[PDB]
Amino acid sequence: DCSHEMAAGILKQALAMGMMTEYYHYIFTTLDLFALDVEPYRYSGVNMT
Amino acid sequence: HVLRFGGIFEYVESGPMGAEELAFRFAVNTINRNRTLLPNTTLTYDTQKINLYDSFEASKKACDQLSLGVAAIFGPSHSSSANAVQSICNALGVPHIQTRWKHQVSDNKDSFYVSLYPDFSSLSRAILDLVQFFKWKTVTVVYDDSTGLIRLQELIKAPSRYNLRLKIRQLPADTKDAKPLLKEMKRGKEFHVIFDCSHEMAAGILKQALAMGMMTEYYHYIFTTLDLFALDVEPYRYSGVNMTGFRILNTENTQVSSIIEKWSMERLQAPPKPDSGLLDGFMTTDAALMYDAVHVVSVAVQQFPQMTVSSLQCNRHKPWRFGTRFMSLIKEAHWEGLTGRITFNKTNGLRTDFDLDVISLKEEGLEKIGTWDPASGLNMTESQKGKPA
Amino acid sequence: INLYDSFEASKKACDQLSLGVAAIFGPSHSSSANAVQSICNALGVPHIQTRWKHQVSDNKDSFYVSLYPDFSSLSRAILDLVQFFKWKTVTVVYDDSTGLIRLQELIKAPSRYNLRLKIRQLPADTKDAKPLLKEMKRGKEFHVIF
Ligand SMILES: *[C@@H]1O[C@H](CO)[C@@H](O[C@@H]2O[C@H](CO)[C@@H](OC3O[C@H](CO[C@H]4O[C@H](CO)[C@@H](O)[C@H](O)[C@@H]4O)[C@@H](O)[C@H](O[C@H]4O[C@H](CO)[C@@H](O)[C@H](O)[C@@H]4O)[C@@H]3O)[C@H](O)[C@H]2NC(C)=O)[C@H](O)[C@H]1NC(C)=O
Ligand SMILES: *[C@@H]1O[C@H](CO)[C@@H](O)[C@H](O)[C@H]1NC(C)=O
Ligand SMILES: *[C@@H]1O[C@H](CO)[C@@H](O)[C@H](O)[C@H]1NC(C)=O
Ligand SMILES: *[C@@H]1O[C@H](CO)[C@@H](O)[C@H](O)[C@H]1NC(C)=O
Repeated sequence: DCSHEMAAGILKQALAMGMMTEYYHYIFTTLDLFALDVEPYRYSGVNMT
Repeated sequence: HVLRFGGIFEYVESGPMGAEELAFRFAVNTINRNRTLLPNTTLTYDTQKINLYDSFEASKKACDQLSLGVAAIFGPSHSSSANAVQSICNALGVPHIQTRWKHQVSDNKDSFYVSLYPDFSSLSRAILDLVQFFKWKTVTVVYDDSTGLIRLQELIKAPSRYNLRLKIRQLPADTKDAKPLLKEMKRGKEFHVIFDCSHEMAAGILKQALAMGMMTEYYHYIFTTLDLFALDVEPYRYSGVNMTGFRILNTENTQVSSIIEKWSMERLQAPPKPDSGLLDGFMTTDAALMYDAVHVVSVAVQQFPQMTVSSLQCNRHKPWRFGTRFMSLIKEAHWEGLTGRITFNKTNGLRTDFDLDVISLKEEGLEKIGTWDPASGLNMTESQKGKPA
Repeated sequence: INLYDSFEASKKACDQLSLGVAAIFGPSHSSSANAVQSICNALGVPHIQTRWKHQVSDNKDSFYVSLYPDFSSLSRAILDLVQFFKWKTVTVVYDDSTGLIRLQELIKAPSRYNLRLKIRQLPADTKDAKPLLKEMKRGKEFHVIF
């Protein structure tokens, strides 16, 4: 539950921390998830909703 | 006195001078100063630039340099041009130095060449020792070029003498097409992968693996290249990936770091690349091998006081008058340079005895954990801390 | 020419091209074949090869043809034979290291199908097949690809 800018920063940190794989899930309460750049995450198999 | 060295380098056809050319010129300059070796003879150098991956142009430039007359020829990187230059040098008796590995053919009877690259039988035995230390069972070897299958002969033959199972996969011709290969690798649940490619291909593979989610704490990578410490591990430090590799550049010494810092100015003259993921200001091991090659040639020709360079013609097979005593002096040389101690093996000019630093990726960064030797085997100091006595 | 001399083969090729020929039928070696192929590609003369040689992928010569069957298709034929015979644990004995180039597809086939490879190399002496056959006998292996 944060803004989309904080969501982008958190997703970059989670990619760096190795928590972005098929074994995880992420639900974002923000309404600007379509504004995110999901290009460096879509092949990792994460489940972003 | 004067002394001329022949140098053939595949050039960029662009702005900056390529790798090992700056190393050769810098090393020739730094041997002339600090007058401890060769106190009465200076070194001149001749440099020819040839096309990429052509052998006839290399043959013509080698014939031109022998028409000028040189004491030795520092050959190119590609294997075919190295074979042509080695055939010319072994015919005319001029000693030949190789700084890159090439495919050694068994029935070739040449004896006027040496190579300072570490031989991949010893490197494959070191990799096998590391695999046996890590208690693996199923290893996936991913190779880039087909000649790497020659470079991993002992690793391929090692399932005959152990219980190790081996799956071998080839990278595609396209660099960025590693996504279906990594998808097939994670679909088959392979987590112990040995990558055999260059450092730039290793960086591209690591970027693809981070994009494919392959880089967790569950995986493990072993890189056969010796330039693992020149990679950028900043986006992979906190992910817990067990990366392991070998380093030959003895950076613990003050002298090696000082020479690296001197070379870093001319390295910083060359521009870096932003998306390559390589740290600038680092010596490529090819450049350090060229540096150590001209220093071991220098300490070999220290012993010779009768260095008379004679012009030779390629239209006749008249051998050079001094080359046997030279080739004995290079093959009986004991010099320590940037790559540790250089000791040429007998019966072949290739190099078998060296010292390697087994490095691995900790959370702080790339850290040396082990030491490997052909006779001593594997030290692995963090496994040696338990000393019940 | 002599045994595996690239410079001598290059000198004979220059002599024959000074005499002038329509095409050059190359030797059965590898490195001298590469040197003759580079000479023929530089001077624009066709070069016909008979024995297989290892081809570098980055080479861009266009003045040579090869008449030995390419070992990619041969390796695919051996995989078709093995898949027809329905084997599980096979043992490849190779003599020269370049034969490992010749069996790329068969080596890569355990990544695709269910197979096991035991890969062994003949020693440097041609009469020393007895310890390798002893290791074959102790391994209890009964599908050997030579
Ligand atoms: C100069 O170059 C030549 C040519 O390469 C060198 O000869 C080779 O030297 C290697 C290292 O000394 C030898 O390597 C090993 O093989 C040992 C056992 O092989 C034995 O059995 C076979 C039959 O299966 C015989 O043919 C052999 O002669 C030998 O009796 C093995 O114990 C060695 O072990 C190291 O690695 C294993 C893991 O792989 C570890 O468990 C060990 O602790 C060691 O760390 C090597 O594997 C090789 O046999 C020699 N011959 C050939 C033809 O390659 C020569 O030594 C060089 N000169 C130098 C370095 O001074
Ligand atoms: C995540 O999404 C994928 C869609 O490809 C789906 O198959 C899977 O069941 C989802 N859940 C988990 C826990 O992976
Ligand atoms: C990876 O390295 C860490 C270092 O603390 C080690 O504890 C861990 O066991 C290693 N993982 C594997 C799979 O080797
Ligand atoms: C391993 O290295 C330590 C120091 O790093 C040394 O004291 C020890 O003798 C070495 N052992 C072997 C077998 O080389």
